[PDB]
Amino acid sequence: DNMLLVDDAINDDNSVIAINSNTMDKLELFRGDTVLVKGKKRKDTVLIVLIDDELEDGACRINRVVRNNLRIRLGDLVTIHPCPDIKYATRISVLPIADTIEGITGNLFDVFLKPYFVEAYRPVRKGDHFVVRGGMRQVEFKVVDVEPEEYAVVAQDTIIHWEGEPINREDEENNMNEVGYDDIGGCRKQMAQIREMVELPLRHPQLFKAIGIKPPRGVLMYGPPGTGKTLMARAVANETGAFFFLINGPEVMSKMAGESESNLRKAFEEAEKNAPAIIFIDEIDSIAPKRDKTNGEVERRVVSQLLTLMDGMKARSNVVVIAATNRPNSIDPALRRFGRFDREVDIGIPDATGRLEVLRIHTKNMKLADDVDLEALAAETHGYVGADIASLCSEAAMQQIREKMDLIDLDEDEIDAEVLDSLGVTMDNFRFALGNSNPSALRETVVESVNVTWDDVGGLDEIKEELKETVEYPVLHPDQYTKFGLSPSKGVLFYGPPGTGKTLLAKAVATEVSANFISVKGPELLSMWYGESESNIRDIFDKARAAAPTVVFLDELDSIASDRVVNQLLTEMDGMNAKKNVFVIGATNRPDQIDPAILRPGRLDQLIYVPLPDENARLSILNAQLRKTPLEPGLELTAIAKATQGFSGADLLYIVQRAAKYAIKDSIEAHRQDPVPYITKEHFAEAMKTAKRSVSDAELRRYEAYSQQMKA
Amino acid sequence: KKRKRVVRNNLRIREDEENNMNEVGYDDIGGCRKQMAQIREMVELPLRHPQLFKAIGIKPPRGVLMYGPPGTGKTLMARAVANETGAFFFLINGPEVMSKMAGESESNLRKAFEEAEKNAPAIIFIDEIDSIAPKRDKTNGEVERRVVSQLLTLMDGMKARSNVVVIAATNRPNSIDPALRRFGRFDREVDIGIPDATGRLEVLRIHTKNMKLADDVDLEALAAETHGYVGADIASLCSEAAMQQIREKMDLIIDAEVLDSLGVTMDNFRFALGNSNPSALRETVVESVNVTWDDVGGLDEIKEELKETVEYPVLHPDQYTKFGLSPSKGVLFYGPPGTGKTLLAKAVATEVSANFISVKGPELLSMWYGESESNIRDIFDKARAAAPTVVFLDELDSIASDRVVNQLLTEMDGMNAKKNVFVIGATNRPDQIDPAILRPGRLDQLIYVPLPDENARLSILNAQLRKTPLEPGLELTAIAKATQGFSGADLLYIVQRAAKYAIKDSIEAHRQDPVPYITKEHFAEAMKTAKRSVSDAELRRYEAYSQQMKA
Ligand SMILES: Nc1ncnc2c1ncn2[C@@H]1O[C@H](COP(=O)(O)OP(=O)(O)OP(=O)(O)O)[C@@H](O)[C@H]1O
Ligand SMILES: Nc1ncnc2c1ncn2[C@@H]1O[C@H](COP(=O)(O)OP(=O)(O)OP(=O)(O)O)[C@@H](O)[C@H]1O
Ligand SMILES: Nc1ncnc2c1ncn2[C@@H]1O[C@H](COP(=O)(O)OP(=O)(O)O)[C@@H](O)[C@H]1O
Ligand SMILES: Nc1ncnc2c1ncn2[C@@H]1O[C@H](COP(=O)(O)OP(=O)(O)O)[C@@H](O)[C@H]1O
Repeated sequence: DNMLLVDDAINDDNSVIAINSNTMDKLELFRGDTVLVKGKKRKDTVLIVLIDDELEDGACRINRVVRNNLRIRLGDLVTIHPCPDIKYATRISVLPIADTIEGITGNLFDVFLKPYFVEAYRPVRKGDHFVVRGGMRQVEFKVVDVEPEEYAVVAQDTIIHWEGEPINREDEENNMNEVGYDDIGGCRKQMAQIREMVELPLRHPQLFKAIGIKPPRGVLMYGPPGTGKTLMARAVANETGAFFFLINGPEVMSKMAGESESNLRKAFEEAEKNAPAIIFIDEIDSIAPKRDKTNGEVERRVVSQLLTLMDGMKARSNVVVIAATNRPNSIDPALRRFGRFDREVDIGIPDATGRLEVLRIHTKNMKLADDVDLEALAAETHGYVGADIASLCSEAAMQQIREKMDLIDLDEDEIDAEVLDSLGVTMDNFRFALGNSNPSALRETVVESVNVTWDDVGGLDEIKEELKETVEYPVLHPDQYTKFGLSPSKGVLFYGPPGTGKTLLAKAVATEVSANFISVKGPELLSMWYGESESNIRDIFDKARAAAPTVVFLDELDSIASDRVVNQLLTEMDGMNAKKNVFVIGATNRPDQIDPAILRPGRLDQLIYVPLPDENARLSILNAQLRKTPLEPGLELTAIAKATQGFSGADLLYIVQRAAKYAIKDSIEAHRQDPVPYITKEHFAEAMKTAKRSVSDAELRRYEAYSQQMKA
Repeated sequence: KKRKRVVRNNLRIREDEENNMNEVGYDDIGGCRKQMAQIREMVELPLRHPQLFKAIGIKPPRGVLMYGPPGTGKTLMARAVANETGAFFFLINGPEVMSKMAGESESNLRKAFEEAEKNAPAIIFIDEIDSIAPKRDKTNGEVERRVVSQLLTLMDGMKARSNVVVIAATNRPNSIDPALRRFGRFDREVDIGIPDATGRLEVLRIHTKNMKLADDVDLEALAAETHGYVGADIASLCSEAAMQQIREKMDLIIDAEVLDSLGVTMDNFRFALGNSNPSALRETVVESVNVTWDDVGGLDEIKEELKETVEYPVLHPDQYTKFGLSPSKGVLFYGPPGTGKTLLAKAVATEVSANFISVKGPELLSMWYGESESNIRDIFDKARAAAPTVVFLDELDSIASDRVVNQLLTEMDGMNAKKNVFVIGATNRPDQIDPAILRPGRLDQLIYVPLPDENARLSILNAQLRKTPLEPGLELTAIAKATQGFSGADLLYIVQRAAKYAIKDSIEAHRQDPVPYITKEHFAEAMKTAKRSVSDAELRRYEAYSQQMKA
């Protein structure tokens, strides 16, 4: 409980902290000594304590400037420690800030030397910002350097130096060197995993010695481009507070031979010198790509040198290596063996909550208009990684500038601040920017989370129970299976008429067990077969393993029934270990062309027939579609359900869509000539008159015959 | 020992001590008794007592070549033998020597060779020897043609009469320039495969000698459940289990009291296995099997025929030599699917205690299309190196061009008759099999595999259910009688369906051990929910084919 609550202070003094005597009693502090207050992200300061009985016990009084310097807000908890090693300063060097001296010239250092340090003995520390009043201005300077270390106190005999040039303020902010856990959202699981795999070796190495194990060193995080890998690495490095050193694949690969090895050796040696340290790499694929395609000697020697350096790392050393790559399988396989990068992590596209958090983080400095509905943007935007969200915000701001430019004239070199005061980003700007966006992650197989429950599934209760017994029990009750000795099956294959609710079933299954759904359509398999596609099935299954538990989906599996892809799929699936929580769900409308090998035990052996929806199922599905669209009061869907015998979910959805389109057209005409913003009976009448069936009766008979044949 | 409580520690019987990972004697290796013995024989004797070779008057062999799946401890094995013999050890990396400049690699090589020679009680251990001297037909570049030539010159120019032994390691045997296999070079071949259950148990004991294991440990169970795991995988599993234990204990967090409570339990090992993934099965490997003869049921005449075919020629080769008959090696099992052909092959291999090798249809197709890590040549070379062995070719009807068939025929013809290499072929479509493979001196013997009989079905049911609980008083004879016309696969499916029903009932009861076993009603429900997977047409076709063959 030594931590104390941060409180707003009316006083503007930069070297006085007022606390109650009971606050000293808690730590048994003695009057007349400075105290060290440490906040977050390795931010600390030393303040002269005063007794103010007015303040209630546990309440402090620190000006806003000190809190801003510490990077903390009101109401935070800061650790307070005594100052047994209080020391005075012998030589301090400080420089001014040019933007803070605007409007007044001259040398105010001499003006501030005496009045501000007249036997004050104000404790000082590296990087502190202190504000002094000169003439008609209040100028803030920074503590460039102080001796003796580490913080010391500003004694009168201390020699003060001011020989140098002013340094910008926002330059430090944009350095990117200061980013904590707060600057990331939507990666709670991956962030926690990285923290566990990094902090423990560095913060508490004694655990591994106590338990008798060599702590892991090789951590490899991979994900879609522009997903925040570098930002997450920087954030964790700063939060740890250990020494940092970064290597860029493009940078190292851009220098002639020899120089690359020299740089790598120097980096490793320097990191070893200043342990604990973290070594980070970027685009490790570029320096160590797949050997099967790059036969050049330069990359061979570079990768060999990297391997030798990794192997030669001493047994006991607080150094952790982190690598980044878009393709998990692109890097040379030699790096993935034990004693090297083995702790693999996959980062997927953020879900709705992740998108909301990212948008909140980015939209923290722009002049957001009064009417903003970030929740709606999060709901609409799917498949957007953080980088695309930042681009969307930038484009919306650009559109706002387009709208507001008419007031000003661009020829003049100055813009009136009155216009600047009016700048604001409205919802329409975000809508337009979203309309002019271009997501790219979704075009490739990427792991994403789904949140579909059994409610969305319109019926098929028996299939629901069968699927539950098949999947959920081994995922949440493996003890029973181990006790009985029965291994869990993994190969499930749905077959039936198209548009009967298969993908939604797979999503629901993935949601129930809280697993990362993976989608792989038949065209993707065909492209992989022809080689045009980048990722291969091996990559898909490696990502599935790294993201376990997972549910992989194979749509139109008959579209590849080609034999090489089938053979590779069989090999990868059989190689999978059953104990791992990995499941494959195949779908096909023609369960006859599939090669017999796929149906062997230990593979896609479970066969599930998907029948057409029943009247109750049709009614439930229609209700599910009609959740946001207002309906004519008294509208009855039972007649529609009864008149739609043999229909499929897709056909019912299209019926709803055409009815909505007719209602919209009627509204347009009425408005041109919104009193009627909903649908009425006539639209449904037209829709049902324009009804049909996507499946012929012959196909239904064939499906029934095949299902009965499989039963017998 | 090693040319060396406090006294014992000093004689080996602050980081500079532990980091110096040396003196790793025979104690720190398990599951490689045969290979360890071979390497010891080929290393210690030339070095320790070269006088013996002079006395017998013959030059000791020097060129050794080990190969095995990656991460099997080849480098560790070389280091251990070098430390045991007390001599100096040298290590070279193939990519490293290839990494350096064009002329720099040749320098490195010659300087290392001369430095070793001047001070040469020692072993020169090359690594990734394939990289420096890959298959000549594939790469013939300038540096590729230069470094290999320099290495060949150095090897052939070995001064002899010295105490230098050269050892090379490659994941695949037929992945180096063949010129290195001739006499006066790497000739003594050694194969290392995935260890058996005993080897994995030994590895686990070796690694788990410092970790604070919990009170209850069943390393025998871990060895039984872990199959196809290399030593590196075992070490990774142990590390993962320790990490899981640390994570579990991290929720309460340093005080020494908590550190004193650290303990690795069975749950941690189970979780680590759940998060493990061995990388050895996908490649063809050599192992051992222990399929007991009495394990299977029925087919007694087939058992006796196979015994006469395999055991007697190898058990009493003197009789065959005196008569002159050579051992039979071409056998082809044919019959309906799911009749346990692989089980019979494994049992036969266990009879002679040979190293069983398996090749599946997907591997055949991968080799056919050209995209595959290894070709039939590698499989046969490993079979020869690890002799005696029993190679199993599954789904010979899946190679329906003819390049793979021609290669297989050539390899089968090439091997010498005396060498103890046997081939067992399996196929459910005997018609498609190429007639050429049926010629004398090849896969000539045909063995029909009939479906199991009532007694065989009962034996199969009993064997499969030994490791599963059952209701006391249950009679499976009625089940066996009421399952005529089925196969082993159908019986296993019914058993697993009954187990699934028991699991469901137990889970529902716990939600609401009431039934830790399976009752008769469960079997009744399973059988009523399952039926034969083989039609009568297939049986009639098999009978007709058998009669035609008899004719
Ligand atoms: N939570 C977040 N997740 C992802 N990107 C984020 C997040 N918050 C901000 N960003 C923005 O994303 C970019 C940071 O990710 P970055 O572009 O470095 O990822 P990357 O593609 O993994 O990088 P690299 O260039 O190292 O391969 C910056 O634009 C940052 O503003
Ligand atoms: N008897 C053993 N067999 C296999 N591995 C073992 C054995 N004893 C220990 N190990 C562990 O397995 C690994 C074997 O050594 P190492 O990691 O060098 O693999 P390797 O197969 O020799 O490597 P490479 O072939 O790539 O040079 C090490 O982790 C070693 O600790
Ligand atoms: N139980 C259900 N049966 C059929 N369709 C359903 C069911 N529940 C919902 N639907 C609807 O079916 C439509 C088609 O879903 P989709 O996954 O494309 O089907 P498919 O996988 O058969 O092509 C979706 O709009 C979905 O809302
Ligand atoms: N005597 C036996 N005859 C037939 N099958 C058996 C026998 N003993 C065990 N089995 C079962 O046969 C199964 C092997 O099936 P499968 O691999 O299809 O046979 P094969 O590959 O030899 O055609 C094993 O799971 C095993 O439980």
